[PDB]
Amino acid sequence: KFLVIAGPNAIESEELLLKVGEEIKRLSEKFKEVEFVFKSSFDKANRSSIHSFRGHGLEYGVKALRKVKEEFGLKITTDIHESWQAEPVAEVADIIQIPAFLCRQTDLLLAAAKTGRAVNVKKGQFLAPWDTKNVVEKLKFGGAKEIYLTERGTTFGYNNLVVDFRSLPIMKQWAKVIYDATHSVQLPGGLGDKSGGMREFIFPLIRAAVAVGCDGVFMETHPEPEKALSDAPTALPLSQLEGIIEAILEIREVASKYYETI
Amino acid sequence: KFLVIAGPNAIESEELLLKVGEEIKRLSEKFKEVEFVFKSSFDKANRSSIHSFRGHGLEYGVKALRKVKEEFGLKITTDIHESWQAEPVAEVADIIQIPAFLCRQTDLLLAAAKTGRAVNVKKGQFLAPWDTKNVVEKLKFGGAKEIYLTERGTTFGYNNLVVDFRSLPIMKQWAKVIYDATHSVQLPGGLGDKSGGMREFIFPLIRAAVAVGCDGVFMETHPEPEKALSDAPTALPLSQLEGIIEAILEIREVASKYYETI
Amino acid sequence: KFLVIAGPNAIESEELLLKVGEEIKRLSEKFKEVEFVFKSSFDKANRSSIHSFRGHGLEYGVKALRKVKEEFGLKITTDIHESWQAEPVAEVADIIQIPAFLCRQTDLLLAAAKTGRAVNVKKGQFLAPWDTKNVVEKLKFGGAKEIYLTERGTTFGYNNLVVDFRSLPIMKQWAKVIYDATHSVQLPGGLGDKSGGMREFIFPLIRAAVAVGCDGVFMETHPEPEKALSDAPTALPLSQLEGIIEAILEIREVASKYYETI
Amino acid sequence: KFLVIAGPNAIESEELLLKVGEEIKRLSEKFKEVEFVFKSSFDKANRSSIHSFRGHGLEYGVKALRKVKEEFGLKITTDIHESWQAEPVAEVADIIQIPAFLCRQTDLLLAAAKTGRAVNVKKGQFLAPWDTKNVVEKLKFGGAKEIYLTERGTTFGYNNLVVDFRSLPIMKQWAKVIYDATHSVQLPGGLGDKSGGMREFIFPLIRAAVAVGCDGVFMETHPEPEKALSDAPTALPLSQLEGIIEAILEIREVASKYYETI
Repeated sequence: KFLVIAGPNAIESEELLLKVGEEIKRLSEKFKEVEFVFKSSFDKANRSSIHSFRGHGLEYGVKALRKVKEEFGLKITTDIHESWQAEPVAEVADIIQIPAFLCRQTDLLLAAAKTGRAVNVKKGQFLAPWDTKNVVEKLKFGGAKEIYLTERGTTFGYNNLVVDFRSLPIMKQWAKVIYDATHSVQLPGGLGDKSGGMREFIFPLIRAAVAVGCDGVFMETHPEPEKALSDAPTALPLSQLEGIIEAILEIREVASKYYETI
Repeated sequence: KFLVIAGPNAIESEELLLKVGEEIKRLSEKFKEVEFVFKSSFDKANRSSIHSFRGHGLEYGVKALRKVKEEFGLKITTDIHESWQAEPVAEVADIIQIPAFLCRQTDLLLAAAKTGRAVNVKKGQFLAPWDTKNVVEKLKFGGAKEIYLTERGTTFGYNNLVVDFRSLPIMKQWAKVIYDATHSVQLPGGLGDKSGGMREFIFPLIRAAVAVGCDGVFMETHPEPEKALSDAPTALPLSQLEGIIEAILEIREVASKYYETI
Repeated sequence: KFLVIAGPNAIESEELLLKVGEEIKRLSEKFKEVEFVFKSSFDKANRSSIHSFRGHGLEYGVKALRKVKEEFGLKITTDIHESWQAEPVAEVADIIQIPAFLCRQTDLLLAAAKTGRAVNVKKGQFLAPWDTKNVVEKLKFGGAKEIYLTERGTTFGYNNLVVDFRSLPIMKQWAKVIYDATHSVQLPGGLGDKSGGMREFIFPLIRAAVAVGCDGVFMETHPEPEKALSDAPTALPLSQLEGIIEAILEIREVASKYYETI
Repeated sequence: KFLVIAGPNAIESEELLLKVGEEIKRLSEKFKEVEFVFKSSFDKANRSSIHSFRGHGLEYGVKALRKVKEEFGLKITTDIHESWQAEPVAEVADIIQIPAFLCRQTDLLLAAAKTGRAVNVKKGQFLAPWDTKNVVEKLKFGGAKEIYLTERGTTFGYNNLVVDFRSLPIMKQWAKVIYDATHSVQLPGGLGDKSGGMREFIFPLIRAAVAVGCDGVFMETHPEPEKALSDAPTALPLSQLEGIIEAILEIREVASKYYETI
């Protein structure tokens, strides 16, 4: 079934995770045909400014994710930044996510693929579609079986990303494909010491992703994006989450008939 | 009323135009909810090589297009390359097309608008979406009342183009928007003394366009794409047009309600 | 001898031309080992806005340029935008300049080549260095003997240009190469209905161009840059020309030894 | 005191570091006004293919490097990929190198800075010149005193990089700037399983860098580049290292009297 990865960008507090996990859970019950996964980073190890919010550490984070997984019975996914976090994080994460900038760090991929968990690699802003093939080969070598590749934009000039949708069918040749609807529209370092974004384009490109054909969508949400401690201009409101989900399912029903073979 | 602009890239002969027109006429009768416009260039004025096919002249081209209009009752569109061509072309063209490399040539835009005919400007590979606002302003200054802006890709590195679908909603603010499904996947000068392309991406990107939201699609076609005298690697088999059109209408039907208001 | 093409961007008035020509003449007398060419456009046919300054017509311009040539004995270059302008322009222009957006327009190149004059083609912002071979081929076919290709930046994301200095040795294989120091640092439609620019990068990049190896430098100048009716954010103050020319001659002198052959 | 960072791409064999360190030593004796620093990676932690050469371990590397430093009395630099490697590597490395893909990894930067050693950050292929200011701020916050920023190209379309020389004067505002002459001409994933490159542009782009103005150059060398275990198509022949160094010194001597003031 279609995959939908949602949740706040960062674990600002397990209280937030629970509030969001609540809505996701509800949606999990309304759309039984969709496989939901709660997502949230315990640490923003790559902020532009040393002064920006990062998180409360792996311990706190893993705990919060457990709470959500136990209280709502939802699958969990979070990203690791160094080889040593794979094993410990793999205790709660159903899917281990590999950060975009780190999509080529061999040891990080192997460590994630040794936990037996599923691994979702964010396609680097510097990588070409056909280049993700080796990324999958590394994971396969590392013992991974459930592998995902996530489209999240490509470097287009300075402080700007463009989504080359030709990547969806190209990467589908060797791995399940996910489209990152929130980071694809962000503007790297667009705010001096922060990365801005253009929310007005999140939904439109999501509709495009589904029409083209992907195995799932990735989208970060938050009660009040304006108050988000990370990626505020790209965080999608919780109240809009349901409507958008209904849209992708409808579009997916009509378009699936036309998706090309692998 | 969705617009479908289709036809052979160039006027290889009056015979080729009548063969493609017969099909477009069939399609116009089958899909009465779609507005069809037959397209074909009387001159490829911007070929990479001095040895490539250009055409049989304006007089011959205008005559061939009038035959199509008279015989099948179809609307006509063709592109101009120098100001003096606007008037004679207007005798038969319902829509005057302005080439991508020339989207900033003031006199050409003005001459086209002065004819009283609708004008469709191919957005230059060097132009940002917001830069098209001045393009529309020039046309209105020139007296144009019906104006279109066509997305046909942007320069991405050498010999490659990317389609930034954020441009559709942006350009929709000042004019009707068309998606050029054939040129958007072409590879500029990719074949040495000629250009290339990737036909496999044509359909999927078209699905993206209608899902995002546009007022029409531009698709070039040929009975035998392989033998086309220009843009061969991009011409769509004439028999595949029907299925494509059906798909766009189905996708547009479900996606239309999600179209964000400008 | 090294080529220095300089002058005010547009023929704002003959007073302006004469004031600039006076300094170029003085520079001509001081730097005998340099071939200076006075440049000025009789019409800005590609402005972003219908409201921007274009010029006072071809006739006024050819006369203003003839005045410069007669009063100062300087060679002349100016650009044409449509085929019919080549002949009248050739009456005074020693070098006919072909605009960047129009570098692929066969008829414009052929018309320029037909005059017997030298032809300088600005490399399109959408063109790859290797694709300029075909441009030279058209010109030669049309009878041109003295051919120049000018580097003026390539599209890099929106509203930005980057200079790929790899283009200098590549294009040198088939033509003499000129480095456009002013337009290479401009920012396409940066200030809305006008192009921006960063004058602080003009000199540094000119140094790079001569170190890599080229046959000349194209640089615009104005008595009061900020008051220029065209390309304001890029013209160099007249008083700065001397210092810059000295530097290029000195850098060239030491680097020429290392220029790669053929 | 111009800085020259040269050496083999990776620690392939002791005999390699010796044959190169020997030449680098001889050169350091010939050009006393230049500060040479021996460089070589003890591990290629981000190769495209899991089947490509990586190294012989951190131990074998730190050891082989100390051999170079003790035997030839040459400063050393190598890059780290994970936090923990900071402390151990710093016991031999005068300058800790931060990989291009990792220039945003806060903890990695903070770790190299705590060691007290000098830090050189390769600018990410996805980073804009002005984005480096936050990088320097992080390092200073971590205790770094001697900080370098290295230009190594920017993503330009797929499988290609371009060097935007405007970056040199831009990064010089907050740190010393180094120009990576070898990786800047490499073609990412250009050969599918491995990256490509165009060695013919190495020298010319080096001349540009010094003409523009930088504090040093980074050059990878090998006795027989074609036989290199990594970056074979970009490594510079060892025997050419001398001619190149002389050339940049001559160009620097003349161009330096024109460097702008930061």
